Amino acid sequence: KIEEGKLVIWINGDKGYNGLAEVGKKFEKDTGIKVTVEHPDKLEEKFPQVAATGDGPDIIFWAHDRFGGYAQSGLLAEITPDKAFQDKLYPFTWDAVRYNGKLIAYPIAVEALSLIYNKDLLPNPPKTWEEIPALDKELKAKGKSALMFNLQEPYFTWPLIAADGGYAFKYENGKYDIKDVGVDNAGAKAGLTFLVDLIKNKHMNADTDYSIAEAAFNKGETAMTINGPWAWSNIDTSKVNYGVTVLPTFKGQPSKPFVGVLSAGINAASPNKELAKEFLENYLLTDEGLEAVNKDKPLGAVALKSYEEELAKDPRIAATMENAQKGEIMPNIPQMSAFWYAVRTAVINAASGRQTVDAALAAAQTNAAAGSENLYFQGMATLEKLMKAFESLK
Amino acid sequence: KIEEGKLVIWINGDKGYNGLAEVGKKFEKDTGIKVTVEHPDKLEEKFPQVAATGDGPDIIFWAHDRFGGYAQSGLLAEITPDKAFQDKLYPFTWDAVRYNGKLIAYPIAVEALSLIYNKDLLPNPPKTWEEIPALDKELKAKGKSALMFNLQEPYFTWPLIAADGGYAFKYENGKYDIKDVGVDNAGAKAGLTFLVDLIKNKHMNADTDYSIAEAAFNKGETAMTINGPWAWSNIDTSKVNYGVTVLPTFKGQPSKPFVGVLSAGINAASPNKELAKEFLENYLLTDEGLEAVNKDKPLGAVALKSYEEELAKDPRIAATMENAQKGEIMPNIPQMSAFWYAVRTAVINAASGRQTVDAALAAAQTNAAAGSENLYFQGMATLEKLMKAFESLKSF
Amino acid sequence: KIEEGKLVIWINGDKGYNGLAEVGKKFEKDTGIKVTVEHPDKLEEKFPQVAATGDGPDIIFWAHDRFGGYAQSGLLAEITPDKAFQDKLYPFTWDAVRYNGKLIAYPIAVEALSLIYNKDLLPNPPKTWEEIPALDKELKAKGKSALMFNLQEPYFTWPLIAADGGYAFKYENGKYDIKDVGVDNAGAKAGLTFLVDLIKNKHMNADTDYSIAEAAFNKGETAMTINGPWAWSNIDTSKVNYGVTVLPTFKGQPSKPFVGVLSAGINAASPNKELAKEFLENYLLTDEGLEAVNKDKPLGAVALKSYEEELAKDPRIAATMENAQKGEIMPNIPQMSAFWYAVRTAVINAASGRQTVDAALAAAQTNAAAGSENLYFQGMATLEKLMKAFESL
Amino acid sequence: KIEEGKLVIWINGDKGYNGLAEVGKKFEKDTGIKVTVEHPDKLEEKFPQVAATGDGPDIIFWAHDRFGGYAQSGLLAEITPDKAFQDKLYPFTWDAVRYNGKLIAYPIAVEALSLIYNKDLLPNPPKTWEEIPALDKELKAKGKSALMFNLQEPYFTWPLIAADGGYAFKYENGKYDIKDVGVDNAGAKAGLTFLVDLIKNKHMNADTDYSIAEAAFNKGETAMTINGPWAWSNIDTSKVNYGVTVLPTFKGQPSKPFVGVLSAGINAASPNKELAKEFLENYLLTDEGLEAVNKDKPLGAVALKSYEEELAKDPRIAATMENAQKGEIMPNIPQMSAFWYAVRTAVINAASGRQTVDAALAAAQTNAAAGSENLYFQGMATLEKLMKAFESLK
Amino acid sequence: KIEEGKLVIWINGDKGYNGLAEVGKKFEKDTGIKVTVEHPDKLEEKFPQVAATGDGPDIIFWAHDRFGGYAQSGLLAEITPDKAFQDKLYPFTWDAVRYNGKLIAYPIAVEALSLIYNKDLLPNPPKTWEEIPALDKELKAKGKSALMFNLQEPYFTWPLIAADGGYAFKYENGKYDIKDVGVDNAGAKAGLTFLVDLIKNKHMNADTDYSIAEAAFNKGETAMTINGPWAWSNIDTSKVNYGVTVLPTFKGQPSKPFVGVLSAGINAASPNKELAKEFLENYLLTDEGLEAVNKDKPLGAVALKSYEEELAKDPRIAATMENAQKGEIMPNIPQMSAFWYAVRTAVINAASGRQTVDAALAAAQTNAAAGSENLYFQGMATLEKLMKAFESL
Ligand SMILES: [Zn+2]
Repeated sequence: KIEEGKLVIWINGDKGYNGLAEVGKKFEKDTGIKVTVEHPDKLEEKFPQVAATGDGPDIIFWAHDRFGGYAQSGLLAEITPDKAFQDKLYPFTWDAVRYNGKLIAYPIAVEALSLIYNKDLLPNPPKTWEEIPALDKELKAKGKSALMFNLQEPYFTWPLIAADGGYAFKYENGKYDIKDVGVDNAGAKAGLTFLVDLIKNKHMNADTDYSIAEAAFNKGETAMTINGPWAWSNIDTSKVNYGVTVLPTFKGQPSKPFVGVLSAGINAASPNKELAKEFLENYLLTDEGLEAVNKDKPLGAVALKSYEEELAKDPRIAATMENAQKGEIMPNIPQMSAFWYAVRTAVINAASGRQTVDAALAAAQTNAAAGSENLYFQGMATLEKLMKAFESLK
Repeated sequence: KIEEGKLVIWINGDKGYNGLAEVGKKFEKDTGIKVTVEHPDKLEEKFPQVAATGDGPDIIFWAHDRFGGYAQSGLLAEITPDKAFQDKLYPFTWDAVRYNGKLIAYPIAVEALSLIYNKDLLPNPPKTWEEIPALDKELKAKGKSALMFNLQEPYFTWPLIAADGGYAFKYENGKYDIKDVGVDNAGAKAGLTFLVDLIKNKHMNADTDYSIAEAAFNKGETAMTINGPWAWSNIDTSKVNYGVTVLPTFKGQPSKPFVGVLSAGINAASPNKELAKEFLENYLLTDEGLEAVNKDKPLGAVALKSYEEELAKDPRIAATMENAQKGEIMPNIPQMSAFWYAVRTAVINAASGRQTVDAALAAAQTNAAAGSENLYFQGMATLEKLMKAFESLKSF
Repeated sequence: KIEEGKLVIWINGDKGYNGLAEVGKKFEKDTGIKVTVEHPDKLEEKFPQVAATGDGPDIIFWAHDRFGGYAQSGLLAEITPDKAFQDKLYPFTWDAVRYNGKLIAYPIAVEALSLIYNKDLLPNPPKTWEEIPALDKELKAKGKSALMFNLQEPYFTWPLIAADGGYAFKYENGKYDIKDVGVDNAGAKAGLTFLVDLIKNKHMNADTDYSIAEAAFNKGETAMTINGPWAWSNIDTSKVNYGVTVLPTFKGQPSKPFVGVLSAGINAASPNKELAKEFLENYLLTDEGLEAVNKDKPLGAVALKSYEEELAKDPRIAATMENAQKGEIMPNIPQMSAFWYAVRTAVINAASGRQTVDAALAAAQTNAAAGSENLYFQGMATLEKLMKAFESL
Repeated sequence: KIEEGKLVIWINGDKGYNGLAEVGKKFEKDTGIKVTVEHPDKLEEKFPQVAATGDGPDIIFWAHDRFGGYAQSGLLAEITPDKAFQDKLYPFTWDAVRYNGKLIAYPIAVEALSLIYNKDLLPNPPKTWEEIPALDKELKAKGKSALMFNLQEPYFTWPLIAADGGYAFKYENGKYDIKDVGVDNAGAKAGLTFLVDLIKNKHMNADTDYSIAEAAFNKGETAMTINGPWAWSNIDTSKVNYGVTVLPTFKGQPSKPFVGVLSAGINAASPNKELAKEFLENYLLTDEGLEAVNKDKPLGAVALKSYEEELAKDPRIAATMENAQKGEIMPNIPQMSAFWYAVRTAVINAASGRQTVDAALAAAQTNAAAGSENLYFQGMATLEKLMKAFESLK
Repeated sequence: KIEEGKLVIWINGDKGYNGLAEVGKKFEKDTGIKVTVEHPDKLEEKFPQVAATGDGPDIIFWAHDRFGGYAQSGLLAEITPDKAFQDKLYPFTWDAVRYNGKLIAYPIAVEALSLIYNKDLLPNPPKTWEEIPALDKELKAKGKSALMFNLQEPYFTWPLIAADGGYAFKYENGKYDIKDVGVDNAGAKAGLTFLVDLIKNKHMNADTDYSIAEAAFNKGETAMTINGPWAWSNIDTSKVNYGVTVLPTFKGQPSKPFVGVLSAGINAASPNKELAKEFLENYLLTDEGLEAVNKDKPLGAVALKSYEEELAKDPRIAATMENAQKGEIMPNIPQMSAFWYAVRTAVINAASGRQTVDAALAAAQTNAAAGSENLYFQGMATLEKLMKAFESL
């Protein structure tokens, strides 16, 4: 059961939800429709259950990555945006909310990796990876390091790898093709061989995790770390003279990071899909609205072009955008699980020297392409051995 | 092995099998060639085992859907009917007897669903789904129901779902494309939401199965059921005044049931495939032949144009045809196993309301469709039910 | 939770339930306490679910064989009859309502196999199996047969097999030992070898079913069958001149058939256990009570000595008793599945002659003694093989 | 094969392990013999693998419950203390270190459940279970509770159940007999029926787990919890006036809890079984020794009579002892696995009321007790849960 | 395949079957009863198939170890030799042919493991294991080994292990108790720790199989192998000066090898059990009989006292006897399957050093018991692994 004529809205308890509620009152003051905004426990896992049985909210607010899983289950309602409203948003945001060539959510905000540098230590930062080795040995003259970032998690390593040629799955007709993987590409191999070289030349350490990488930059012992908006107010706490800016270009081409787009989805189970649209298109996603939310707790960069330009007076925002603008969107398909697990190993084995670059990426290429093929075989094969125990038994 | 000169046939003990043996003598009385007819028990499951070893009959008679299973194993022999003989039969039947664009069997009968009505209680039948709520409340006012039919088996429910645009697999040129499924499309969603509406309005009950649905119409307690030829002579047993006709049009579009062709294919292990052809082409599949079989136990509709037109003076036959003619041909491919199992569940969850319509059809679309991109979801779907089996042991 | 002060009582819809309800009125009009007697659907399978959860009836009427399964689960109340009330019932019936040396139900009726004979064809019945060959060939000269019974089900064949010394499990000091099986034994081998001889000499057929056995006697084509009280009402209908009497003795030892003891068990979930006892001991199990129930639908012979002596003027009762009195009580322990499964085959294979006597009984000995031992291995073996499959994921 | 002359010890990293190394120095200062005392992680699981292959320590320190598993594998050496040294220890400890009528290990510490009460809220402790209803409704006068303890785990509930007559297995001579189980006895049924009554009457709550029970007493919300020594350092931290005392007596008879004896067993693969004995008998297990270890991290009550009477000047020790002394010693044999599994369920089902008391204890009796007549029923029980697994797939 | 009057015998075509046929004619020429003696393919596995159907031979000749499996299935006939005729055979041979204190077959040939020595290389062989390391070094200086035998099969290793205190299952009054095992005891531990030491000191090698062990002794490259009668005529082939003698004493106690007694029992389906007895008691088991069979193909040692002493003038027979006499009889019970499998592993793990002695024999002890309590324990192992399994996934 979901009542007609009142918008019920779910959104994460750390986001500008009170800022959204203020757009809720302005909505009631114009059309007399009551808006209710809640941050209930594990709302991302709760939504699936209540959305299937016809219950839950009208509008749902979460990372685009989960909305693939919803859209799959048929739990999201398609959106019908006029030509005008798509021009009001950045065009790459729409590529983040397309499931089987259909728009399924309104995009809100953008969250991508950036290169953070200690302005004191490095007044003019490097625009290319290639130059960072040169810069490292200069800073070893003061016993400091040029860069340290989390090497273990491939979320961080991938931006470099992708630059020349690397991709996870290929986007075709507005849908990812799970056969077509870019782990063994010329540029992906080339990228990792460069990153391995940095570790083997001792310009970086294989042990560098998030804990060490942020710690080292924040205590000024390294000149640069890689981390997006979430890590910023830990560097404010250390009061380090810091700038956030574009990631360095490998083989001249920009680093392609992965993006966590905040999106507004409409419940397929809502009767109030028209009000939801009216609200979202013409109240929330305007300079007045996003401001109200942003001012409660900031969104990083935003989907609305007009207001992004105003937020982009802050260069840390304008960098996080330009990096997301140059990067690829996080695939919402669940074959990513297999992709991560393999690439995580390939970095670690190339780091330790358990395998060569080309040898490790080859294992991942096979493990990632055939992750769809792997799970089904483990499934069907265990059911065949289940049937072989019981059918005999009687 | 199989004796040279002598034809041996298997056919089910519900069919006019002695009547068919009489057509076997008509072959012996014209060319001196001997025919044996057997009604062996579980002949459809026996056939695979004896047909692989080289043994069994020359001719087998069974539903085309099972001949997919045989054709795969290579135990049916390809057929060469002249272009003329294809014009002698209805052309849509031939689309039910082809496997990977090659013919394996001669089609005989067509068994499709119809909408049957208690003509006392409603003399002139409803020609849309649209008006069923209106008609239901008319009958409830003195203690009858408009419609009641088996909701559990999707063979019955699917006709409505398919109407506006639903399909199982996309048939192109020669055969079905196993990636392209039509379970989540606009018309399939629309169809089910209408069937859900009937249950949520209390115009019909989610529990209504074959046992209750046939029982209640035969006792006159409801006006209309949906049922094929098999349930005719059980309405004769109750002797309730019944008329059988075309299914009602949803969204102006025809209702589309699945087409159950009784088919005659030929053992690859036969030396006597030419006699088989001679017999089948120019004895069984002739107005004289089918009549002899029909008169032992009736055939419903038939593939042979000339004799269907004679049987179709009976409007109940002519209806069962017109509904098969407007419906979609029953897939012989083994992705139907997945298609049935999932759609069966999606109906039941949409019926109870434990899932929504859209949520259930989405699960079926994923569970039925057999593309590369589905694989991870069918993978995750089996492991999520598997680990729920391991849980049950431990807490006991 | 089962409301206090009031007895709810459950019994099979074919038994004298209205006759019991009248004992219910006599209870209400003497102590002011309401008796509720029901014919609930599948009451034997309903009881386990409701009785474990604390709901259901106070007092329950069923074959003793299921009350083993209940008593094990702890769903029955232990009962305390004075020494006098134990003498009021036949003493062998008490051995049928004992689980792990504890009494768990009151024994009511007795239901045992008897030798039914066509007085027309056989005016005086045979006292030994041994003499049936002599009698048989005389009656083949008349175009008839001396004996036919269901040979498939070992419930029928077993009484003969047991005679000289065969047993399923040994009942010792008021507890069954599942180690001690008597399927391969001097008397069990001897018994079957005699039954095999009858089939090998063509004095019987291996295919003889219940369907054929009843048919043949009731249409007079055979002179004797073995069958308990339930098959009486089909012999009356064909109006055949029939007498029922004690089973023939092999080597001078009694044929030992099996017994279906009707019992009254009390829910451990009852608060009204005192009234239950009061009712059952001093209303139902009295000449007045059982009569009322007996008159609604008859019970064959009965556990209450006093009223059995009145019922026993009917010789069909007095036979069914004397045969139960001389026979073995049905084990309530669930290792019996293994006993049946093996012995069922061993009869059939010895009958057809696919196995010899001693060879078949030996297979059953190993299958029956270690059927108890097998089930746990088949269980643990599938769980260890399941865990090896799930590990792979 | 472990080096001759040098004693090498394992012990859990929570115990007075440096204090034990100090006994290692006093041993080296008396016979010149070198001592290694080590706290390797998961040493209870590590020992099985390394001890079979001939590797690992000479001496191992753990709860006797695991030493059944070791003794089975033949990994412990049989030990010969003179009649005098057996009199130096409490005699009931020896029945905790006896496997197939053979001594395997020297007993050290005792860890038993006790009734700890908030002397502020309840100056005098209750001496009977019977009294708990009376005292419960008294304490609702300030909205307080009489008792809260973990009702899920049968280590806690068993003390009451056993009191009138319940036992797991019967001890006759040196041997526990796995035929004779006491889960369905008059006293075991009576015990649980009383514990059920407390929940039925709402004098206690079915939800009560360790997390809530310890939390609530630490916040002074209730008058008494049940707990062994480990929870003492949590009640000091919250600053609650607590006394430890004897467990309350059901039907007049003692609450009989299970005894968690810390013991030193000696590797059968050690050549230094002579040094091991010399050390343990006449250094560690003397007033001077245990004190040294106790002073690093306290040992609770102890097996050595001599030192226990000095430790027992602390009444909380002397109570914890008295509860072990009046309780039953923790069975080392592996039918306990079955015993726990069933009794865990039977409590929970009798607590919720989904089975009756008698119905649940009967299920556990059948599921646990023996393997001659019971075999068919535990067999039927596993096939019925197996068939419940195949059911789920559909 | 069984006829009345005519005796049909099955025996393996490695044994003196023609020598038995000569006893067949002497039987026909004295009591007029014709013998057929056959060498059927796979007759040990064939017998169960056609002995269950009532057919087969009347009399069958095989190792006593298999007759447990038959007797279980009920396929063997009981034998009644008078008290007098038991004195004619060595009494431990009768202890090989007993199912639940009832005799099933007549024992004919004794077969045990023996210590064979290269007479040239060691004229007087050692009477203790203890001295083998010392004696090995004496031969190592002349580029030879003291001892080599198949270490894979525990049939060979067991003689040493058993000596001090090892047994498989406890024989009490003519019955094996399958719970009571002697694998994890003082003398078994002591035995293996000695044999492990031989491998660890490199006085012997773990890789030694039968193929290598026979090869090495027969080519004279080692001074001693252990092997029974079957391996004699292969040592003749490259005839080294070789002698067979008693096994060495561990801790002063005899080595106890396993004894594979040739035995002759009776089809339960035979009518000719009395002729069978007549033949076996008073024709085959006489000096005249065994000689005739022995002369076709030698049987090594024999059960018949008088003729064994005449065969025993050959010391190689008299050794094979004395070794069987000091050894323990092979159990006919099929729980041996489990016992062997475990001891096979315990050798391998003690050989490699993957387990210690005590660790390995403990695993075997638990693997070897198979009874009421032991099945329950491997059941306990599955429930303990189940509880760990759900938490992990
Ligand atoms: Zn009308």
